[PDB]
Amino acid sequence: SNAMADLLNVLKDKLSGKNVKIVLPEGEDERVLTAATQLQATDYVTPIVLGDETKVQSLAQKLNLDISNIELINPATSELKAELVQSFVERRKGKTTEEQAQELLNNVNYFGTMLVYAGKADGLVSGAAHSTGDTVRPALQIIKTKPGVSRTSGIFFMIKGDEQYIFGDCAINPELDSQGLAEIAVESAKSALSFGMDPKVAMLSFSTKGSAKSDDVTKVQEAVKLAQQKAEEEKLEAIIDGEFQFDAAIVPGVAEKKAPGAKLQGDANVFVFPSLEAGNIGYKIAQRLGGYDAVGPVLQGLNSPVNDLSRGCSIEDVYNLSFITAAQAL
Amino acid sequence: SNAMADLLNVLKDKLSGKNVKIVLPEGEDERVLTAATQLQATDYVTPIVLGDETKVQSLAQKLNLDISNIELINPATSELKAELVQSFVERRKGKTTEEQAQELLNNVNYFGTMLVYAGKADGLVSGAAHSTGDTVRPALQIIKTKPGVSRTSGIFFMIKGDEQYIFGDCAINPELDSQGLAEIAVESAKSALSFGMDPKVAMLSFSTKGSAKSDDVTKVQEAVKLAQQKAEEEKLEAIIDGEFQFDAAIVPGVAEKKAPGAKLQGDANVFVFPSLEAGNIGYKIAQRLGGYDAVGPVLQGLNSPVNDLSRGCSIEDVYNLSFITAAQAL
Ligand SMILES: [Cl-]
Ligand SMILES: [Cl-]
Ligand SMILES: [Cl-]
Ligand SMILES: [Cl-]
Ligand SMILES: [Cl-]
Ligand SMILES: [Cl-]
Repeated sequence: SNAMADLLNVLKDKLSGKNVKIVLPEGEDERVLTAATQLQATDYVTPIVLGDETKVQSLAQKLNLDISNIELINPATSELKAELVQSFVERRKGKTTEEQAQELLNNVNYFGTMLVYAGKADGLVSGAAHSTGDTVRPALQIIKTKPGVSRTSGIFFMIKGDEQYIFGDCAINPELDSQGLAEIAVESAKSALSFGMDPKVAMLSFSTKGSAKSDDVTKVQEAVKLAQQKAEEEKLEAIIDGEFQFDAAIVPGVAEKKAPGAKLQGDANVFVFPSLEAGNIGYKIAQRLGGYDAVGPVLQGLNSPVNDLSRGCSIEDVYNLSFITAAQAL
Repeated sequence: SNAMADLLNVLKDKLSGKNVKIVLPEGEDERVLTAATQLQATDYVTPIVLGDETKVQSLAQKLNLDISNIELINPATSELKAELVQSFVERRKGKTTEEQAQELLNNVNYFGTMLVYAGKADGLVSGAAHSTGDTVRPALQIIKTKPGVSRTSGIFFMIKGDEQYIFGDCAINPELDSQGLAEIAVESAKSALSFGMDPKVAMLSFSTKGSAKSDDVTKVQEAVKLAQQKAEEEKLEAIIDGEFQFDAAIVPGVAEKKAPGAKLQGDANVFVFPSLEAGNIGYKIAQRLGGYDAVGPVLQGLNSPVNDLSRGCSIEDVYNLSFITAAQAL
C-alpha cells in the first residue's frame, strides 16, 4: 500500500480540471518554491507564488528550477493591489485606513489572504518562513470562520498502509465544552467528506455508553446530542456517535459488547478527542507507537481554507498540504 | 522476544524463595482455581484460596485439578476467624460491632482483605466473580492508602517485543490537579522500581517545556515541581521530568530539539497522563494501533497490594496479576 499516494489519488480525482488556485506567499523559501514547480507540472493545483520577483527568480536559478510558467506576484507592484486595498478597507469596517491598508498589503501573507477573500485564489498555504507568523492570523481577520462556526480546529490524517483516520482537535483549542466538541465533530465530518471519506465519527472518552460517570463524561454525552442535532438539521451524510472508549470506537467485537445497538459498531474513521491534552497525546502515540504517519495539522472551520506549514517542513509537505487545502476549497 | 515472559522473569528473580502469599478469594471461579494450581507448582507465589471447601473441591474435580496441596480456607469455619474479627473491630474504631464483624468476615473478600491486614498474607487478587464487587472497596476501608498518599491510581504495563512501558493513571481518577498528578508520578516511579525498571518518568501534555500556555499546561508544570520535590526528599532512584508532548518524551531526536538539556532526553519509560481522558484513550490507542499488550489495570498506593481482575479474565490473567501483586508486596 502507499497511504499518502492513495490519499492524493482521491484528492486528485476531485480536483482534476477544477483549476484550484493555492497561494504560496513564501516564494523566497526553497521548499515552497520547489513545491510550486511540482504543483505547476500537475493539472490539479495552480500555485500563485508571491515575493520580490528578482529575489524569487535568483533563488530559482540557485535551485536549478525553471519557474517561467509560474504565476509570480510582487504585492507592491501588482495590478491587483488597488482593488485588494479597497476590499480590505471595506472588510475592516473602518478599523484600517487606506494608508494602513496600502502598507499592510505589501506583506505577502496579507496580500495572499486578500487574494483568497477577493476570489482571485481559492486557498493559501504558508508557514515555512520565519517571517510568516501564524498563517491563520490574517485569515481570522479577513476570511473568518464559516457561518455557524465559532472557532477553527486542527485535524490530522493518521495513515498507515491501507488505514486512514482523521483525529482532532489535536492542535488548537485548549479549553473545550460540549458545544465546542460538538462543533469539532460536525466540522470534522464535513472535512472527511471533502477528503472522500464516508464519515463515521466517534466522540471519545474514558467511558463507553455510560460505563463511567463524571463531569467529563457528561460533557462528551451532551456533545454527541448537539452534534447529532446539527448534523441531522443539515442532512449531513455522516454518522456521529458516542461516548466511546477508543477500543469501542474502532474494534467491532468491543463495540458489540460495550455499545450494543449503537449507531457505530467499531467502524469509526473520524475520532474526536474530549480535550487537546487527549488529542495531542493520542495522535503522537498513534504516530510513534503505531507507526502511523500524521499529516497535518489541517485547519477546518474557515470560510476559505488556509493551512500552516512547520518551519521544518519538507518540499513534499508543501506539495501535500497544497493538495489538502485545494480539496478543502471545494 | 516474549514480553510477558520477560516481565515475569524479572518478577521471579525478585520473588524466588520469598514465600509471598497471595489471597485468591474466588475459589469457586474456574479461572481462579486453575490459576491457583499453576501458582502452587512454582516457588514464587503461594496461593491462599478461599471458599466453601466442599464446593471448591467439587469444582476442582469437575476441572480435573488436584488441589490437595493448596491452602483452602472457608471463612466461617477458619481457626483464624476469631482473631480477624477482633482485629477488624479494632481497625474500625467502633464503626462495626463484634456481631457485624462476625457476619462481614464470612464474606470471602472481607476475610481475604483481613488476612492481608493481619499479616497472614501479603496481597490479594479478586474480581473474576460477579459476587465480588470492586476488589478495592474493603481494601480502602481496612488496608488504606500508604502514609502520604491520598488516593489509589491505575497503571498498565504496555508491552510489545522488547519494549516495556508503564502508563497511568489510566483507570481511576477522573479529576486530577497538580498535587494529584504529582502523587501519581511518585507512586508510578515506586511501582516501576518494584517491577525492576530504572524509572524515567515523563509528565505528559500538549506542550513541551513551555511551548504552549494554558491552565492545563501550568497544571502539569506545577506537578513536575511537586513530584521532583517529593522524589528528592526521599532520595528516590528515579528521574521525573516534564512537561513533555508524547514524542518529546520517547524520541531522543525530538527531545534534543524541543527539550534541550532536560533531565529526560527521549528515554522515558513511565508516562503520566494529565487526565483520565488522556490516559484511558492513550493506552487504548497504544494497545490497538500500536499492538502493545496492556497488562492491568494495576492499582498502586495501598499499604498492601490488592488488584482487580476483569469478569472476563483468563486463567493466565489471574496468574500474571498474582505475580504482579506479589512483586508489589516487596
Ligand atoms: Cl448521526
Ligand atoms: Cl478510551
Ligand atoms: Cl509541515
Ligand atoms: Cl527527578
Ligand atoms: Cl503530546
Ligand atoms: Cl483481568
